Amino acid sequence: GEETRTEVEKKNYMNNAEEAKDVLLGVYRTNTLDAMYGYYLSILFNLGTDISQVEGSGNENFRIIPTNSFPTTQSEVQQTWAALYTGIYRANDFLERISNKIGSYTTTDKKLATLYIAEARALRGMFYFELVRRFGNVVLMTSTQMSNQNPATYVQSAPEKVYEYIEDDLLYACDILPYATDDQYRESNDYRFSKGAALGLLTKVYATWAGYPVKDESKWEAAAKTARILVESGKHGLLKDYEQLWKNTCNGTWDPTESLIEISFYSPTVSGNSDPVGRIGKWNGVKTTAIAGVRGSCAANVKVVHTFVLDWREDVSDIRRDLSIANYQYTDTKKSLWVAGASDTDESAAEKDADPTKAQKNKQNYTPAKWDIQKYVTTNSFINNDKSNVNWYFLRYADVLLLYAEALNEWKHGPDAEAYNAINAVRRRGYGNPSNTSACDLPQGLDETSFREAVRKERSYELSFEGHRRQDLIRWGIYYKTVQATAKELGYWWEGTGSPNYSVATYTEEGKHELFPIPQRDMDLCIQFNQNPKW
Ligand SMILES: [Cl-]
Ligand SMILES: [Cl-]
Ligand code: NA
Ligand code: NA
Repeated sequence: GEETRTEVEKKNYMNNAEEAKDVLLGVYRTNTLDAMYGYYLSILFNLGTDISQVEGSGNENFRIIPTNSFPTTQSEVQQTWAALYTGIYRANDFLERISNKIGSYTTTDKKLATLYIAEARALRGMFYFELVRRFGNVVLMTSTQMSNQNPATYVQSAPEKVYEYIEDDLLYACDILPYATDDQYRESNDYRFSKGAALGLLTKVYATWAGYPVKDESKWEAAAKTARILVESGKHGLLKDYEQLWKNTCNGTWDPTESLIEISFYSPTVSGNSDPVGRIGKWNGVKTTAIAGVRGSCAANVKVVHTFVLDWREDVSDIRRDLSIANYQYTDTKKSLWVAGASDTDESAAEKDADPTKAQKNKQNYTPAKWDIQKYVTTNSFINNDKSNVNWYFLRYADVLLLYAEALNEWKHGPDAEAYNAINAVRRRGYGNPSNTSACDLPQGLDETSFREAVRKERSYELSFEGHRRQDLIRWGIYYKTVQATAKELGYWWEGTGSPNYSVATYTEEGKHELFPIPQRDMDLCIQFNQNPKW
């Protein structure tokens, strides 16, 4: 990216908004990296909760991170740290440069330039948010010049100061960006920041800031006030059909209604060194065999915790359950249930699948169904066993509605009408928009504690496998408690000899695994750094 261009090359570019746009798109491109949303930040670093875990019984090979059994030297961790800082460098570079060029732009281009400034600042806020929530104690690298300083000069900032920096960035994007559907300045804003995404992300930032580890409880009110602006704008909503979200994201269909922050992956080929393709629907897909000349395989290493399945099966009419979880795989010839053994007929396999005491071993192999390529992709493209053109939802309006409900309840110490309306909008859509909502709605009469429990659960039903559960458990201060409780619950369910698979419980340590370590390579280069607790 721009980090490899010289001082002279950079001073000769960005002479108008079209040139500036090209550099801005390079900031966005950071997101498609394997170490960003192509794999690590989307899938790999979000496993090991009450809803999902990595495949297998142990911690070998790719299972080391999802089982929390990795050292400070783990390569993937260093790669994400480096990629975030690269994103930040690109954002900083763009901002520094456009500040010096905007004065020369035409009236039309100055307007676009402010939007682009807002987009870069929103991206920078997003990158710092990931850094601060995942690593805890990070460096505010505020200029490209700082990136070239001797690393003995680097110091970690208080998380409160990193949050304030993110907040300033997102507040500017909220002020400057139009809503996606109101925008008559940009020719296209597909998969780019607009006001709804800025407000939505700022809501999530404030909610997290209010939770663990910073615990600035004043931010619940800020989260709620921010979400209110977005909710009351009437500019965004929920797609009528939950399934449409998956159809859309698997087919490169941008719809700004619900999708606020979505990473687009697309290449006609995968024979280059920097093709913007990811692992979505592959590593976290439905298990699928390769068929020569027809289909690439999907490894489908993200497995669903069966106790989550059991809880969700009680709410029969919730249509999201079957749209979210695959109890099947694709063989060379058919869609087949995971529980189907060699002797099973369709009827016997169906009976085993429904009974919690049957075929328990194979039930552990269920996967998400949200990124079922065989089911959703309508077009032919490259055949590859590892990569795809499937997109990644980082932030949907439903998440923001649930955050609004959560934050209102936290701030007001109890749910109000707005909190109920926000959560019930999500429940109604999740039940297929029933004529009578008395069955799907959360009942009146809940108090602070019970509404809190309801909203925390709804997040699993609404957003399962989309990368939020672990960070939610962490900001709620219950990550270790939940891993431990999940281990017990699987043990109660399991009726066979031995134990059910839940390797993450063997290694997850309270006071350690709520953060990733500061990468050892960086510890070794920055003499003023302190490693995170218990790392
Ligand atoms: Cl543009
Ligand atoms: Cl998740
Ligand atoms: Na795509
Ligand atoms: Na048991």
